[PDB]
Order: sequence, then structure tokens, then C-alpha cells
Amino acid sequence: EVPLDEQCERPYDASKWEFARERLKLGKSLGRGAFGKVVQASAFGIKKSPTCRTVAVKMLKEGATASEYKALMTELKILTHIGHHLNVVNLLGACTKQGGPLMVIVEYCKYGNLSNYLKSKRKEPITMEDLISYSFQVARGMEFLSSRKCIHRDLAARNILLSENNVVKICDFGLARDIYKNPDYVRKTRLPLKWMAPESIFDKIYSTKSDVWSYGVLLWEIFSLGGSPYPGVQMDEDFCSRLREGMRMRAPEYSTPEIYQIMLDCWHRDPKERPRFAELVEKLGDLL
Ligand SMILES: O=C(Nc1ccc(Cl)cc1)c1ccccc1NCc1ccncc1
Ligand SMILES: [Cl-]
Repeated sequence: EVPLDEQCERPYDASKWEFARERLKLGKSLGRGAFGKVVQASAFGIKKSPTCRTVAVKMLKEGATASEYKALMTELKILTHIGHHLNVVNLLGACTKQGGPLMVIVEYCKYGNLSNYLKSKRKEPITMEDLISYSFQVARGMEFLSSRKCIHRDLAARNILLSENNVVKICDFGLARDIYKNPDYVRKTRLPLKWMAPESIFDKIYSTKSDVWSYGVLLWEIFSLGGSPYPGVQMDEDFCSRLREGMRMRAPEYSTPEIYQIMLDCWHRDPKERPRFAELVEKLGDLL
């Protein structure tokens, strides 16, 4: 019944994750929010390995209050009781010394997000097999998250990061996403409207079945080679009523009838009747 994040106020295992702040050299920025940032760092000894590694580190900005501290502490807890999984950004350790700055350390994804990457081809030539691979990996990563009672709530290509070997990883910049600027978030709070299921928009209801909707838009994002959803549409009270009225996007340019079919399934009015992430993995498995 209880989503993972609200359930994560009821056990941190420093025994396992605590990592000395002296072992980090903090470096260039990767993302600034209002009260949070992510920076690149080099860690010596992460995971009990006396080697040297590049990691990404999320941490509070000045101006941040105890609220954001609690938020980042909830993110850490979540990342600790997850796994991890090839297609999710993996936790590597944390700094939590009382008195010291909170820092969440995860694996570094060298090639940025997937939207930008596909746009960079919209250095090798991209193929249909590639697009399907990425779609399948994200679906695999979401089947993992779902099965952990974890609702993402902002799934979209800007939140899929590209690692080595063509592996893609689900992340969330969270407090470190700049959202004042990004036109992907509209004042309603500012929300990723274009990626949200109708029931989330209207009743403020979120669930794995609403992540599936967003996964649908994500697929549109991928098979348009990093295009933005509902292109040429503005975002007002009217954009909704339509959306709640069977109104959907047309197939993107590099998609297949078969793959379009899949987005439409994800965009069913009734959430109870959108596919589970398990069937998405199988369908696409079948196309690989
Ligand atoms: O994505 C992050 N956390 C997150 C939160 C929720 C979920 Cl489902 C998956 C991951 C995150 C956690 C700590 C530090 C950086 C982070 N993300 C952005 C980053 C940028 C570069 N390479 C890896 C991640
Ligand atoms: Cl560690």
C-alpha cells in the first residue's frame, strides 16, 4: 500500500554506506537547483576498493532548510533499500556525519542525458536497434523500481542518463534540477505537465500506472530522436480538458506502427488498463 519514499521514515546502515568526506575531491558542477546541486567528484576507496573513481555527488546549497535536508535524507534512504540495478543510477556511499554536509554519492554517467544525446544525432551513427535497446533498458529499470514500491514521478528523457557500453540509467536530479528556467515545468508549484497522466494532473494522484503514462511520452521522446512532447501546443487549462478527452500525440518520425501502438497503450484514459512495466519489458524484448 505504502510507496517506498513515505515508507522510508521507519534505518540507515552507515556500517555499509558511510564514506569519509576526506576521500572526496569535489569538482565541476553537473546541475543546480534552488536548494540543491550535483557536482562531479573523484573518490578514493569507494566500496572498500583502494582505487580511484569518478562519482557524482548530490548535496544541499546554502539557502536550503531542514525540509530539503529531510528530502535528501529520504532520497538516500530510498537509494539504499533499492538494489541496485544495471539500469538505475547506483548508490556508492554517503556522508552523514552529524555536523557535516549531507552528500549522496552515486555512479557517474559520462554522456549526459538521453534527450540531448539523441538530439546530437537528430561518435557513431544511431540505429533503430539502438533506440529499442534504450526503450527496453528503461522499461527494465522501471520494472525494478515498481517492484520496490517506488513511484518515480518525473520520468522523462532528461532523467535518463547514458553511461558506458550503451547502458542507460534512470536517475532523478531532484533538488538539483533547475526548474525556474526549464520550460519543461509549468506553474500550476511547477510541474512536468507534458509527461503527466490526467489523473495526476487533476486529482494529484500518482502511481506506477502514472509512471507508465510518462514512459509513454518518454518513448515518443526517444523515437523522435530527442524531440519535445506536444510540439506547437501551449500549456493552459485547455491543454488538459483535451488530454482528458482522448487527445493524444501522433506517432513520432522514427517510430514503427508497432511501437506507436505501445505508447497508446501507456496513454489509456483508465490507469488500471495501461500495461504493467513487466509487459513492456516483454514486448520490447520481443523487438530487440
Ligand atoms: O539520480 C540520482 N538519484 C536518484 C533518485 C531516485 C532514483 Cl529512482 C534514481 C536516482 C542522483 C543521486 C545522487 C547524486 C546524483 C544523482 N543524479 C544525477 C547524476 C548525474 C551524473 N551521473 C549520475 C547521476
Ligand atoms: Cl563505501
